[PDB]
Amino acid sequence: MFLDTTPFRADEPYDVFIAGSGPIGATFAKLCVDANLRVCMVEIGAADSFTSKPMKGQVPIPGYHKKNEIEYQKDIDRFVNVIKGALSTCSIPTSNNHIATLDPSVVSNSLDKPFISLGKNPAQNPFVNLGAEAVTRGVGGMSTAWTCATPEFFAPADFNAPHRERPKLSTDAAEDARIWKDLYAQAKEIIGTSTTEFDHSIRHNLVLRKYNDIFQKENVIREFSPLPLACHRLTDPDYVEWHATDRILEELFTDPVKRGRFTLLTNHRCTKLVFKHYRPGEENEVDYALVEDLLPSVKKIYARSYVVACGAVATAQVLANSHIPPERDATIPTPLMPMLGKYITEQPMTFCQVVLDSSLMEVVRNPPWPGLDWWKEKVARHVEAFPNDPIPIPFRDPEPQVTIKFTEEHPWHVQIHRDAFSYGAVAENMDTRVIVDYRFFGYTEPQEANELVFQQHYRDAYDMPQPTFKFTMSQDDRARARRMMDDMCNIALKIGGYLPGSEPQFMTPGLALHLAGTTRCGLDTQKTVGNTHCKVHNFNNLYVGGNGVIETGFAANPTLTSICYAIRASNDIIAKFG
Amino acid sequence: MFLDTTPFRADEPYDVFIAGSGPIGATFAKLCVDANLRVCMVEIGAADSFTSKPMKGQVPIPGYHKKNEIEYQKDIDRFVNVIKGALSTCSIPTSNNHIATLDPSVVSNSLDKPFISLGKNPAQNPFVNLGAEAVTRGVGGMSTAWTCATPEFFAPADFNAPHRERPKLSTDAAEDARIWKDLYAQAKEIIGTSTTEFDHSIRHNLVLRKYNDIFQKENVIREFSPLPLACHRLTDPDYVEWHATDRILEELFTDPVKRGRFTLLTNHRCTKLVFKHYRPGEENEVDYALVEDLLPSVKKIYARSYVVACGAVATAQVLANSHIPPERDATIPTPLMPMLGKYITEQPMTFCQVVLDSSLMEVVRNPPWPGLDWWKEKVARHVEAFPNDPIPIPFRDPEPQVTIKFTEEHPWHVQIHRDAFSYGAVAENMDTRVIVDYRFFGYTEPQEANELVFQQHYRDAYDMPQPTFKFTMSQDDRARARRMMDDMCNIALKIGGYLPGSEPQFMTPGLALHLAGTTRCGLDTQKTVGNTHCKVHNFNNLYVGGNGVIETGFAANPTLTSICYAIRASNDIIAKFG
Amino acid sequence: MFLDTTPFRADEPYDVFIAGSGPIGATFAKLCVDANLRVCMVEIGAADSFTSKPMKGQVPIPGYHKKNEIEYQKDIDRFVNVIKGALSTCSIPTSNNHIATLDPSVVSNSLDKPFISLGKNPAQNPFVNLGAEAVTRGVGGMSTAWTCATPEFFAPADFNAPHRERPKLSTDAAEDARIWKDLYAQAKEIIGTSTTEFDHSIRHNLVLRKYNDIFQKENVIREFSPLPLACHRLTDPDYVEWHATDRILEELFTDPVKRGRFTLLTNHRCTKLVFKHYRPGEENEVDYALVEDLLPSVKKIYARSYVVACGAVATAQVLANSHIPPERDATIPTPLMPMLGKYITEQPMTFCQVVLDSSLMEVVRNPPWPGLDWWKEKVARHVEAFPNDPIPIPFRDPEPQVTIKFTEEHPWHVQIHRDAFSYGAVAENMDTRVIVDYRFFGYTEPQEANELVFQQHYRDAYDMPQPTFKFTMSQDDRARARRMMDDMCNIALKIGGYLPGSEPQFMTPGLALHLAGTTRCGLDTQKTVGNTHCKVHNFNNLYVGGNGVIETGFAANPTLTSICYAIRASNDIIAKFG
Ligand SMILES: Cc1cc2nc3c(=O)[nH]c(=O)nc-3n(C[C@H](O)[C@H](O)[C@H](O)COP(=O)(O)OP(=O)(O)OC[C@H]3O[C@@H](n4cnc5c(N)ncnc54)[C@H](O)[C@@H]3O)c2cc1C
Ligand SMILES: Cc1cc2nc3c(=O)[nH]c(=O)nc-3n(C[C@H](O)[C@H](O)[C@H](O)COP(=O)(O)OP(=O)(O)OC[C@H]3O[C@@H](n4cnc5c(N)ncnc54)[C@H](O)[C@@H]3O)c2cc1C
Ligand SMILES: Cc1cc2nc3c(=O)[nH]c(=O)nc-3n(C[C@H](O)[C@H](O)[C@H](O)COP(=O)(O)OP(=O)(O)OC[C@H]3O[C@@H](n4cnc5c(N)ncnc54)[C@H](O)[C@@H]3O)c2cc1C
Ligand SMILES: OC[C@H]1O[C@@H](O)[C@H](O)[C@@H](F)[C@@H]1O
Ligand SMILES: OC[C@H]1O[C@@H](O)[C@H](O)[C@@H](F)[C@@H]1O
Ligand SMILES: OC[C@H]1O[C@@H](O)[C@H](O)[C@@H](F)[C@@H]1O
Repeated sequence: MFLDTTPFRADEPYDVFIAGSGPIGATFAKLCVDANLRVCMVEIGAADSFTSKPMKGQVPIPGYHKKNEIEYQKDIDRFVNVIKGALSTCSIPTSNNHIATLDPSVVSNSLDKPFISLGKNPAQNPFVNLGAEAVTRGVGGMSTAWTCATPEFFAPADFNAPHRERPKLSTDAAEDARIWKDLYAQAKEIIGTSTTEFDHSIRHNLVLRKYNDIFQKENVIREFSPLPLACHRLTDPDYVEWHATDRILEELFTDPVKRGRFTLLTNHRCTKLVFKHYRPGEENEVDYALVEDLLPSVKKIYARSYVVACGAVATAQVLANSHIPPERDATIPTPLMPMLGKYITEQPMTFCQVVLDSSLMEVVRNPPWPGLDWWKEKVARHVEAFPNDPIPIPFRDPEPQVTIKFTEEHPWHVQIHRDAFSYGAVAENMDTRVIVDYRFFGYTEPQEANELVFQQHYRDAYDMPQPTFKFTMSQDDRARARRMMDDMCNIALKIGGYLPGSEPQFMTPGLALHLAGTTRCGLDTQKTVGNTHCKVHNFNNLYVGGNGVIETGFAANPTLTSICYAIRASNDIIAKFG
Repeated sequence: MFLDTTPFRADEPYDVFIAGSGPIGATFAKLCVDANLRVCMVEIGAADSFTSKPMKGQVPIPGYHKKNEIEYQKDIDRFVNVIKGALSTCSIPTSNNHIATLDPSVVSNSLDKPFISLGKNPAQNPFVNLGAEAVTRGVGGMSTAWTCATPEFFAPADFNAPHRERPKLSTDAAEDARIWKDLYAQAKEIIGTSTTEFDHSIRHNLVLRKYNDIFQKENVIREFSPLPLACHRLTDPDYVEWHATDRILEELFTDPVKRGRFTLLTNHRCTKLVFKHYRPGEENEVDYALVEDLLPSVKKIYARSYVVACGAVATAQVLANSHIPPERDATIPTPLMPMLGKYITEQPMTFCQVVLDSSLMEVVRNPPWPGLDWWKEKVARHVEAFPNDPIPIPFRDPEPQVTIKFTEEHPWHVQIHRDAFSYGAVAENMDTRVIVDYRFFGYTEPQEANELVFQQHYRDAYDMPQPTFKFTMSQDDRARARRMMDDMCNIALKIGGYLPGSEPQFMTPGLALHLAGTTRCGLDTQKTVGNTHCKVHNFNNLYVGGNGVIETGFAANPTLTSICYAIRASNDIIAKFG
Repeated sequence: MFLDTTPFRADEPYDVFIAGSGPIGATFAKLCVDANLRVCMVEIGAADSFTSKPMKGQVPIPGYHKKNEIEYQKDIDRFVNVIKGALSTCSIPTSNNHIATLDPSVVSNSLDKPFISLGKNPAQNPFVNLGAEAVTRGVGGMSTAWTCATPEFFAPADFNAPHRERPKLSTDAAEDARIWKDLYAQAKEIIGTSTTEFDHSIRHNLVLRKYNDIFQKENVIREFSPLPLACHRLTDPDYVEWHATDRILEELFTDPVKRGRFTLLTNHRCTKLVFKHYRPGEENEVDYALVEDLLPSVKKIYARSYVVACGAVATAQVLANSHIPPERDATIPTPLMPMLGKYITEQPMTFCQVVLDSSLMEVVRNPPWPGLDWWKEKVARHVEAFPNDPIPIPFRDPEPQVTIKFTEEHPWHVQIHRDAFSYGAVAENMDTRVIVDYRFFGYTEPQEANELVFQQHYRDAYDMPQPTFKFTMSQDDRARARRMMDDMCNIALKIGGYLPGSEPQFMTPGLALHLAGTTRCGLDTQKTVGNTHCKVHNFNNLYVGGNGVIETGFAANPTLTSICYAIRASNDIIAKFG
């Protein structure tokens, strides 16, 4: 499927070239096209997911949320399959395990002759990996499948605190605050953030109000709030529209004026960028982008500015690949961008599910909180239709969406909800109405030694250099992780008992996919890849984008914040190339 | 194995008949033959476990602990098989499940013609079952494989606090107190309790010392103590001799005079007790013991007194079956014993394994507690010998054997140890030195409705009336169990992190095998089956023994306390028929 | 467990010393004590199971088959727990697998600092292993759990046909047959082979006759027979008594003349045989035998003749360990016995279980063969007692015990039975009355390269050199294995459909425990260790016992044949040491 956007023309240079049709990549697209810039966007995957909008006879819009389709609203459990089908794992270490019970006549690996597994990475030490780190390919990137939770990152009162989630945009605290407030407001409106979309679910209120009551009668008080979600409940309240790249790009299809300033080539790989020259430590510039059409031909695409917004892993993979101008575990040296792939950070996650205390069904039948006439009605109604239901919760009552915002007191991010990305077999003997998920995300200190590198002699499925992780938690990273488990166990048991198979546990490293710091951006030029406008040092026309630009160790979901950097970088591009 | 001993003569009535050769029944055999009484005992199982002592020229002694064979002293992880191989589940409920992948030509169950499978129990409602409750059949009862923990029960300083572990034997606090002091001291000499057999284990001291340090300095203090065990470390400290029936029955085999007053019938089913009459409300006598030889032939056995020490399940069985002189799901009425099998109790259990924090390995290499030369010495030798090993604990170092004494403020029993009865897959990759178990056993309130009954028309593999359980906890039982769960999680996470697979979980009801109150003995005549000497109401020559005489809701392990009731009962016997 | 038998003299030269109290070891002790020789037996394990046989007043006999207890007869399923608890794996290879969901704070293996685990053998190539090869320690050895099948090994009509199961004991055709004939008859009596103990099973007759019927109609005909079992049905037909060491040793406990020439040292390790000298290829002799009492210490033990009957592993172990008189993957060289642990052979095994055809319950309700009125009556009584039962077969009916004897045109051993040793989760949804096990066993050719060797630097749990396997079957063994699997599928599907979970598969190499050839004996002196009398080359008081003696590639269960060898051997100790 091939979008009939503006057709590529050669040697009439674009204003902005953009790699990646993720929500971040889309943000550059919307804002630059808003500024009457002419934009060419490439995307390695396909246009896989559509919605329609009237022109200003209807216009397909790609990058829609696959969870939006009605079969996934009627049957949420089925959706984990789309996710598993979307995700491609970055680094799978090789192995040579012996199958003892093979028919002795069949082909078999030996000690000195293991199989040669295509795609698996011979350089990956399995002990320093992010084994569950993975990527999605397609218009909209990971946004056609995401959870849609968009908190702000935490800013401590002391601007010089030992730790912060929200990175510094300036050395002036009054000014730092100022920009972030503006960036945050805008990103929220871009992506469709709301905290009221579940204010009429019985489960959501049950879990939220009770936790608040419980934790005011405590030594340490904890504050429970609605997880900020990028979504809006639809006029039929059985349904929700989850937001994705579609609402960002919307007007680039829907507005004939803007539609002419925007090109999107799907199934196109940005292989690398070619520079004016290849000398470290002195001013430089992107000459063109090596784009390859993957449909079963090679293009040099010119533009006045360039954005790599291919997700945290791939963005670095392009800039790494670009170091090759046109023993066996050797990596590609990136001296043109020394800080590339250093200080990488990824969140430990703990997980469990509980079954609500039967005590709380009483609550459901007779809630002590006021202005709950809707709840009492839905309940009273349900028990009409189903006199013999153990659970008085209405059949299609939405899941809880509760969070606890980070504090330096409890330096981790908590989600109390139901996620579409189940981690095991659906518990078939327990009703879904009484299951609650807990996911606690920790943060990790940025250190130089923690690296994402790229192999010279190893290529992934798309002919790009193989990513290799070298990640080891720090000692205070581990103390915090432990405190986080404890916190989860305590908190969850306040309202339920662990649902068997979903007991307290750490998930495989990288599972959260909040990998950050791969092309990191901030005020310290020496240790970053880019400045606070996400411009790459020594390159006038080259910008990065995505979670890889985040220079801090943070616990919350990164997208909203990466959109802030997209706004900021887009404005620098606009102010330089208008 | 027909034990070479004083062969059965049916022309000299015995002083004592005992059914059951457990540790509780053998407590009778030992005390009674000590007092020149002449004793006949039948065991329905076989004599399979032996050690050999010199006569007071080597006499084989039965009821020796299976864990004492060197094979198991050197490979403890193998002993779980012995345990599983000796456990015989009591009530397996019927099922008729569709197997959709049968070759369609093979014998199959259908909806209306379900399989009839020998042994399972059509009366059991699975939701009130004690699914894991089971029995061992053989000389020693369960003692040939038990884990050997022998704590005392808790008595609140208030002799009238609303709940107590230790049952009352008098209404005077001081007399009651004094009786128990005496009973416990003998029992521990009979069973060979000792809290010092692990005092030179690194793993044991690490857990104990660090746990106490942590909680000496915490908001709510908790004291950790050596778990009292019925065993002793031999003089090659790698070996422990676990104690069982053999140490109790010992004299009766080795003293040529005690030889002659003791008859032991193995593979003999005490089918029932015949009375002189079967009217309820008035006095009565055990006429004789109806007893069968099960290997290739029925034997009335007359004696002056009769003791049923047949475990908590089989003891109620024999009595129930004795209500028969010599709607499909109707039970056997017990009018001669009005409260039999009523008021039963079992303990809720939670469980998890952790791996020790790696910072504690630093502690092992360099312990913060003064004057622990022997610890530094063992550690030094190992690091000398296995310089490479990431664990500084020596190879054959003993497990931890730590407890927390029940308190009314924390109404459950903990064990922080390593148990031979492992609960699932034996961890392939994790080193066993750094693994620690947690078991928390709660208590349940004795309630009338909580029953144990027997079927008229359903017979187990030994032709005895089929047990059926009708057990439901109470709301307060439940509330405590949640707190017990919360508490196991908080405690374990202080020194280690959950081993995947052994995360916080409740076990199947009855796995403790601490079933109790099937033949309850106490002061209130109208609610008990026996008195404080464990003579059945209205039968002057009939005594009960084992965990089922215990009338309280308790959380600690029961064997030691039951031995206390055995002694008290053996005195009441002797001071009658002596 | 020290036995009552004849004292230990450190002055007297015993006539014969024996290592190992398995069936082979017990056979030497019988035939030799019979011929008036004083014999010392040392066993490394304890005395686990006993029975009582009156003296020529009950005497305990060690070596009782553990399945004879009424427990494992009223519930055969439970017995695999005993088998698993008994087996100790010979060679377990090391590994360093990454646990990816460990709490990050806990102790962990790493890439270059893995766990050091007691009992893993670092020299083992997992690809050339017999990973299921295991030993059993105790009096009776493996005979206290064995399946008791005792077929004869195949002798082909030609005497120089390329392959035979049965080893050559002469170059004279007529004489070979004669010796084996009387050896077999003698052996059959010692252990007690009977092909008639299942002649009144409904299940056994159904399978036997139907298969024979069906296969009389087929293109290549195959003959089915009762599997020859070392057992006898007890006078009660529900119970069966499996034979074991106890019936080889009975005389030596039940005759004072006998008992007075038999010393039994359980828990005693025969560490090595010390020799006169150590010159390779020159007549030698044992001097003494080194023995360790493993109880809470060395012991020199003196006799004229010495028998090693420790298994096929532990036997060849013992001899190699003797090569040490009184890089680090290096192994103990055996220059005195060049062929020790070479030409080793083990049997591939295929397995499956079927559920019987529903069409066969009609054959059961109405069987078409002459003289089956006993069958009809049982079916009538069952159907009368159990109306609603789809299974006309009665509740206690013995399992099948059917074989097809090895032939040259189908060169594998086949068993169509029910084995106590289950291979995975017992299915709880299918009735065991219609389940049938299939175990085919192939044979591997002896090649010199196929080795069992012993580590100079790694010990097992009993301080003996770690055993190490170097085994790879040849292009012929593989091809035969293929036809064997095919033959099994074809044959099994004639009467039922594969039970789910128990579909056709190969089992882990070694699982059959018919390892042989470690100490091979024959008429080529160079390619053997001992001769046809089991007398080790160049040693005049040195004999070997067990499956290790068998020099050929065989597919049948080997104990009977080895028992033959233990007779031919036991005679040659008597005609030399008369
Ligand atoms: C199941 C799931 C749930 C999630 N839930 C949340 C959440 O609740 N909150 C949150 O903040 N985040 C969440 N995330 C993560 C979130 O989606 C990412 O932070 C976000 O998608 C990043 O946007 P991006 O455009 O920078 O990168 P991406 O979304 O990865 O998009 C990059 C695009 O570039 C394309 N590309 C890659 N390489 C090339 C190349 N060489 N040439 C051309 N194109 C290329 C890829 O195909 C992809 O389409 C979730 C992710 C997943 C998978
Ligand atoms: C693995 C395991 C670990 C344990 N660990 C502990 C622990 O650490 N601490 C603790 O306090 N408890 C523990 N227990 C429980 C403990 O073993 C029992 O409480 C104890 O053995 C009770 O002894 P008893 O004589 O009352 O009953 P039993 O030991 O069960 O003895 C009953 C005997 O009676 C025989 N019998 C039954 N019916 C008949 C019949 N009608 N005719 C003839 N004979 C009959 C049976 O064969 C059996 O031999 C453990 C149990 C197990 C299984
Ligand atoms: C579950 C099972 C089922 C089987 N079924 C069959 C079957 O149906 N048919 C068949 O033919 N075979 C069967 N076998 C194999 C059969 O058990 C053996 O072939 C048989 O026991 C051979 O006995 P052995 O005495 O030669 O060796 P073992 O029985 O292994 O006995 C050797 C003894 O030597 C002792 N020993 C070893 N080292 C030392 C040491 N140095 N010091 C002192 N003592 C030592 C060991 O403790 C052992 O007890 C089965 C085996 C198993 C495990
Ligand atoms: O794996 C699920 C988790 O993945 C993360 O990427 C999301 O940000 C969370 F919201 C989500 O719960
Ligand atoms: O399941 C094991 C448990 O069994 C129980 O019977 C014992 O009392 C516990 F101590 C033991 O840990
Ligand atoms: O594994 C079970 C098998 O063990 C083998 O050692 C026996 O010889 C077979 F008969 C038996 O079926």
